[PDB]
Amino acid sequence: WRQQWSGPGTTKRFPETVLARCVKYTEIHPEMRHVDCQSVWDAFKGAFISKHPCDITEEDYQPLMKLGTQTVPCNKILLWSRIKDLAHQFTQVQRDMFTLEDTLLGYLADDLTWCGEFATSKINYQSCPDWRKDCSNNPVSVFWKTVSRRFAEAACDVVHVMLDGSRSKIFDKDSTFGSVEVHNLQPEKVQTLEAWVIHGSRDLCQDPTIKELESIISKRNIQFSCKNIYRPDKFLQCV
Ligand SMILES: Cc1cc(NCc2c(Cl)ccc(Cl)c2Cl)c2cc(F)cc(C(N)=O)c2n1
Ligand SMILES: *[C@H]1O[C@H](COP(=O)(O)O)[C@@H](O)[C@H]1O
Repeated sequence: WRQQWSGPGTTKRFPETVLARCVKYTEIHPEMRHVDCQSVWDAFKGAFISKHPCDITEEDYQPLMKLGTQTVPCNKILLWSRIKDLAHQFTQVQRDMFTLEDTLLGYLADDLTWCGEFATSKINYQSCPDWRKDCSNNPVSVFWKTVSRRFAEAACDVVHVMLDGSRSKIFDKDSTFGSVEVHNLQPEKVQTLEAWVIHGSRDLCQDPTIKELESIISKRNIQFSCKNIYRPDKFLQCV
């Protein structure tokens, strides 16, 4: 008998991949040059192997968190929601700005799936828990929750956030941003959350869910700002 989850399994070559990503990142970001990637992988693995893939906690990821400590300039943070492809394109241009995935820990896991199983050191390449159908506390979900929190707490000055203007929910309170990030911005260091709405011809800052974002933020004594981005590709140049 082998247990079958609703979600897709661990990505093939996942151990080999994460390790290789760590080696590459260290090579190209000179300040990380002396990070031990085998120790980093071992701490990643350590967080989820031999554990039921539904009893994962944030503490499990702390050994890895500590190894992948990176405090980027907090005034240079770019958050995003659902519209990740464009946000990375952006930081591949501006290049002083940072999304989570341009940090080591996020770079290591972006687009990847992993999970283990109780009591053995094996990795499940056949399936992993679905956040909806099976478990909210899986290894992937707990990973992003944990780093999303630390990332957003770090932030300062003006934090900019990208949102998708073709979605029915421009701001989703149940997304990683609406659920974890927004609530961890510190009023001490963050003055403004500036929202960018990307039109994938009318003013989408008026939107109800944007107005709802304005409420969450306003109640943290942080100022809110919203700008339409009519022609997206034109923004990429005019930066
Ligand atoms: C696969 C994945 C999942 C991410 N977060 C899931 C999620 C949602 Cl949608 C809502 C609430 C919570 Cl607490 C959680 Cl954990 C996720 C989040 C990111 F910020 C980034 C990625 C990514 N780059 O792959 C991500 N991926
Ligand atoms: C933290 O979470 C957002 C992306 O998650 P969504 O579920 O909101 O797309 C990203 O900006 C990270 O900084």
